[PDB]
Amino acid sequence: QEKLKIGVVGVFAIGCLFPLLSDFKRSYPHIDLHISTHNNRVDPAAEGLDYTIRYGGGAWHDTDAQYLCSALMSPLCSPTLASQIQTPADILKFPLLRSYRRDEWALWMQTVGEAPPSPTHNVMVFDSAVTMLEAAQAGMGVAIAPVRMFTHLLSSERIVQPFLTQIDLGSFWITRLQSRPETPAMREFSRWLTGVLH
Amino acid sequence: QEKLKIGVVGVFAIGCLFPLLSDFKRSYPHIDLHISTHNNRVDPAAEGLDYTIRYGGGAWHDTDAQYLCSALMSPLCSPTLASQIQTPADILKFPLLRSYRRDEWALWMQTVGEAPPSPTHNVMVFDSAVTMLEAAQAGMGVAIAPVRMFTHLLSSERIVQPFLTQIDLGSFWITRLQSRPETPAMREFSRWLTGVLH
Repeated sequence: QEKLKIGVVGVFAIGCLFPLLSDFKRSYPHIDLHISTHNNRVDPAAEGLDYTIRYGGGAWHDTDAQYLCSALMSPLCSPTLASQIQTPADILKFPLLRSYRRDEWALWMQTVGEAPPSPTHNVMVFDSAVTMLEAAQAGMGVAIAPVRMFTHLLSSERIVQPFLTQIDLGSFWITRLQSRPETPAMREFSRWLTGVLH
Repeated sequence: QEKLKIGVVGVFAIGCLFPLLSDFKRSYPHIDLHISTHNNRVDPAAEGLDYTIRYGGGAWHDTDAQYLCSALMSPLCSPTLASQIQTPADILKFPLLRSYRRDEWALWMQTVGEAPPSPTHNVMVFDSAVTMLEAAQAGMGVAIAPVRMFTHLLSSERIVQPFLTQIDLGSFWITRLQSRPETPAMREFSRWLTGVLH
């Protein structure tokens, strides 16, 4: 077996990669895949990773970065909250849930023609979109995250997307440190993943 | 308003703290609470936190640590997986899901009188118990995590605890850097939380 160690941002692992892993095993049985998750804030050298699947803009320095897929973001909330939401302004009836990035809600609101939320607005901050959406399901507030990573919650009707407008503040990328040697197994995994996504 | 900034381990935020936050607001309306989540691997100084709610043994150096509650761990899996699990050995029909700690499964199995899982066993590693349990619900494998933090999944029947045996590899603690000044709002929040838990 050829070892491959991969650190995957949690939202991507649950929303995309995990369901597809048996297909990787089908195509490449000879690969010993060591999967670990992170919250997008990761040090691949320290963790001894071969690849890192992450969210961002693709321009990490001294990194070989390959595009996986888009991660368009939109408001997401429980059906109970959604019942009280008709216009974008109605989102402000409730606390906002955001990631460590400070601009998500300002940008989305601006795109839909609203003013920025009051600097006084009740806001909760999440290291992980997976945790954010757990809070959202429980009606803790309105989340903003990559819609396609929560198809499972949308289809099962645990979360609703009240508005069509989406924003791009990053995509999903797979990255190798340029100081890290690219192996046969790495090339094969990269080929499989960018391939199965298309 | 008095500002209070708190970084909370995700599993505790979803499984315990979030449901209780309106009760804090009832008792202490004058507090401006800034909640953020982390994956238990956090630097409170860098993040400028007042308090950190975390999982561990209570003996962080140069930290004032206060015990919140126990976090006994047991195997957790989907009903479909559980249907194929009668004895602890049956867990090994499926991949194991673990945290960054390397000893959880060895310890639990040893406690129930089994041998350690093969060093060859399919294992997936999670920065966050919240993400682990999402994977577990989807039948990706059998998780091990703090049972009382997933009452929501147990009650709704999305996850099952097949065995009664639990282990203690850590509890939940609230910690302040000794170099960080203890404020009025901090004392009041600490008092409320240790209080509402009892």
